[PDB]
Amino acid sequence: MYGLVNKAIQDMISKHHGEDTWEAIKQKAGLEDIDFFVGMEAYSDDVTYHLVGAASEVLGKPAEELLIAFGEYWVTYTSEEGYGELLASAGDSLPEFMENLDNLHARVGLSFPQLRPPAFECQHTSSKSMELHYQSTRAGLAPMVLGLLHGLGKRFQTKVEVTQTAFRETGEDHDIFSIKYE
Amino acid sequence: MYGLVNKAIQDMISKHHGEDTWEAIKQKAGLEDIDFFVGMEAYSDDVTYHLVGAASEVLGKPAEELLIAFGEYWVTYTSEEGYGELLASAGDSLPEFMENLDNLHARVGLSFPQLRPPAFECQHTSSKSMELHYQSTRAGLAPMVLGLLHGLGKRFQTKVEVTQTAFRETGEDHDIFSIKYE
Ligand code: HEM
Ligand code: HEM
Repeated sequence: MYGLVNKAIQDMISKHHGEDTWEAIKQKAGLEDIDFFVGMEAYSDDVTYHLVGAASEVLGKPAEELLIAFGEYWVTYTSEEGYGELLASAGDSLPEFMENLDNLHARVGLSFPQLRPPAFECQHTSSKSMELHYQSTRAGLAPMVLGLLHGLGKRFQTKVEVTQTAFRETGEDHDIFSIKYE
Repeated sequence: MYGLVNKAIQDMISKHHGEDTWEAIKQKAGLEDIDFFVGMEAYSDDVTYHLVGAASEVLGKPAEELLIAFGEYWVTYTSEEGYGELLASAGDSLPEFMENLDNLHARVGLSFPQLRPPAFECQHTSSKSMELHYQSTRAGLAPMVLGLLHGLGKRFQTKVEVTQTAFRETGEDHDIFSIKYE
């Protein structure tokens, strides 16, 4: 993925557990060569998955748990490293936000013009709840979507209850979630 | 499950959408031959599954969204229908309360001779985080655990974020939840 993402992980790790750690992880994930990530340059997803795996081992935490925290972080990190106005333009409620998210990523993608955004379709089951459809060219990131989702809860002082009901990894067509919100 | 599980479902639906809706929902579950649920009486689990499945059709929500709801509602309903004090006795805080859960359901089991209760194990990540291990003889109730915890959050004036990191029905040994709390 574009190196913003890996910068993102490096800085979450760095803020939380120090630099020492980041570097072991960066070494473990087999990436010591690279001296910094280039925010607007593209990488092989490999780079991102190995980072996550290293992080797990060094930190002794489930990969899934790091994805979840990473999803939460990103929401704050984007609003702060040059995308806060774009974020805000995507709306000021969670449901509105989730409808604008493909357009959000579309705006982004005309700058990062090699972007492989995900797709998100909402089916509202009420004014407090929906089925969310997560469609992706990649595997493994559902847990990120949950962190992401709780992060947007914070941003909007909204309380979000989230549960996966369908699973790409098992060969189903895409990930689906049921979401209850304040 | 024991009848009060079912009275509680009935109660919720009825309070939230009236008795015609509820009647309808009963009929659809193929339980017209039942004028009332007997709280302290053991029913086949089918009754409960059927009722949820039937209530998904009639309200146009997924089961899983209802289970989240039911999970929330259970917490209030029990404090009002004869288990207020057993609840208090379980603790003044969420972590504490979950730690006590196997102990609470044991106490319930005195009274409920053939109870088949869940088993909850807590690993404490931090003063404000836990891994919840949820183990069960039954399938499909993880969404409820999620609702349950939100109700507990409400009870103890505590904001909570629950993320399920592992899933009994893709073949994993048991549901594991990552949790973060005030
Ligand atoms: C300022 C806000 C955002 C920016 C700049 C942004 C940008 C990006 C970028 C650059 C990627 C990597 C795609 C690639 O390299 O091909 C990505 C992936 C992703 N973004 Fe965002 N994004 C933002 C907000 C969000 C939000 C709020 C969500 C909420 C769910 C989200 C969900 C995702 C997901 C799930 C992926 C994974 C890629 C995949 O599934 O294929 N993004 N985003
Ligand atoms: C006064 C409080 C509570 C009472 C009296 C109670 C009682 C029961 C009863 C009677 C059942 C049905 C079991 C059976 O029929 O064999 C049950 C199931 C369950 N209870 Fe509780 N419970 C209480 C609080 C909680 C809380 C706070 C949770 C939080 C997560 C919880 C989680 C569960 C779960 C997950 C089941 C599902 C059954 C299964 O997985 O096999 N309970 N409980």
